[PDB]
Amino acid sequence: TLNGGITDMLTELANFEKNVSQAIHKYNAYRKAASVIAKYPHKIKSGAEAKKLPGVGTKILEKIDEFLATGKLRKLEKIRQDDTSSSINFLTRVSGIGPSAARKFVDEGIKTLEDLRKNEDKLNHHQRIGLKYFGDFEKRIPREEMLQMQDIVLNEVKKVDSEYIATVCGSFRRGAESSGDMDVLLTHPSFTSESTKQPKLLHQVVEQLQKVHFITDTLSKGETKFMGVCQLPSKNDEKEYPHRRIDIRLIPKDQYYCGVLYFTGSDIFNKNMRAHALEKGFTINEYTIRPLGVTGVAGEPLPVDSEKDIFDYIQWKYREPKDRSE
DNA sequence: CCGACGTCGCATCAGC
DNA sequence: GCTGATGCGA
DNA sequence: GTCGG
Ligand SMILES: Nc1ccn([C@H]2C[C@H](O)[C@@H](COP(=O)(O)OP(=O)(O)OP(=O)(O)O)O2)c(=O)n1
Ligand SMILES: Nc1ccn([C@H]2C[C@H](O)[C@@H](COP(=O)(O)O)O2)c(=O)n1
Ligand SMILES: [Cl-]
Ligand SMILES: [Cl-]
Ligand SMILES: [Mg+2]
Ligand SMILES: [Mg+2]
Ligand code: NA
Ligand code: NA
Ligand code: NA
Repeated sequence: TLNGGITDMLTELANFEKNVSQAIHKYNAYRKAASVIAKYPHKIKSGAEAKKLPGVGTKILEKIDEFLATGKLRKLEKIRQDDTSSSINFLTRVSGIGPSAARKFVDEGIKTLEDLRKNEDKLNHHQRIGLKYFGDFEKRIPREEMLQMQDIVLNEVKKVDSEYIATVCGSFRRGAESSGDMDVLLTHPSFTSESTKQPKLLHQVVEQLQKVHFITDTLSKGETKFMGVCQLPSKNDEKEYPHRRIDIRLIPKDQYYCGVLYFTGSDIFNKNMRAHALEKGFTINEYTIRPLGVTGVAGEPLPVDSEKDIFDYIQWKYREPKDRSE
């Protein structure tokens, strides 16, 4: 990519601020700047050129000038040398280990993959599965495998109840040639914003996917959100496929458009779009778009009959999913 | 300057 | 048990 | 760390 050196540097700084500094707004700020630079269609020649972009300020402009001149950032070169920062950054790569647990583990002398495997009984369930599949979860999924997985989930969901609709969202719906995981939005006419006429709607689907050995593990599970692990079947004498992360979100059927907007993302796109809604006097979540009175209090949900209706309310031209990869 | 920064589901814990 | 943070995640 | 009133 045109400015990959810069965007990698800013991403590394973002991860430092999240995992080590525990400064979520600096993390979001660095990621917003990396994102706007990533889509900028010129090779950046100076910090001042970058500072014209929204989300790039004085400090990041100075880092860009240092990086352009020397190929590196002294602030990062030092962070890379700090053992405590290095340990925390590694531990947070395990699903279920966040910044707080990573610093506590380091305090307790658990700092390496070997240390984690020796101390399984100090991990909660989520973290224990994250460790089991540590290597697998850092591999990406070719779109060809995403298509095979789509076929399994959609056909198995149909076998439970033909009135279910499952929609693969996330980076897949944005047309990516590879995905970090699989994200599945689920609806059923029994579950609306007005009533739940049938229990176990998510459970029935998860159970079926476990029974055909597609879902292999569970990280967390409630009435509307499943977070877990899945795996494609391999043929005779084939090496097994990597285990993959899968998220399933059951959304009230009448709120599908807000749900699919949320679950298509990207995460940075949603933050930018929701922030723009706020400036326009609206609030968006995965269920509704609601006005804000002078109150600052959300009003009643507005009618939504398409994804584009949501963009229209906030005076944005419609963006196809493939153009939301921020 | 300085308050705001997207929004919410599930797991875990503390305090009653 | 319930409720309200807090952590971690989408 | 950046933005906007
Ligand atoms: N902090 C976050 C994280 C995620 N999401 C949303 C939008 C995402 O696109 C979606 C799925 O989360 P993923 O982490 O799976 O992100 P992607 O599917 O977009 O990318 P990847 O290829 O890494 O899975 O849920 C969000 O709104 N806010
Ligand atoms: N998971 C899904 C996907 C689509 N739908 C509905 C919402 C729309 O009325 C209709 C249009 O589908 P599509 O967006 O795939 O064109 O399908 C649903 O209820 N649940
Ligand atoms: Cl909707
Ligand atoms: Cl709502
Ligand atoms: Mg995904
Ligand atoms: Mg603002
Ligand atoms: Na700027
Ligand atoms: Na983690
Ligand atoms: Na996901």
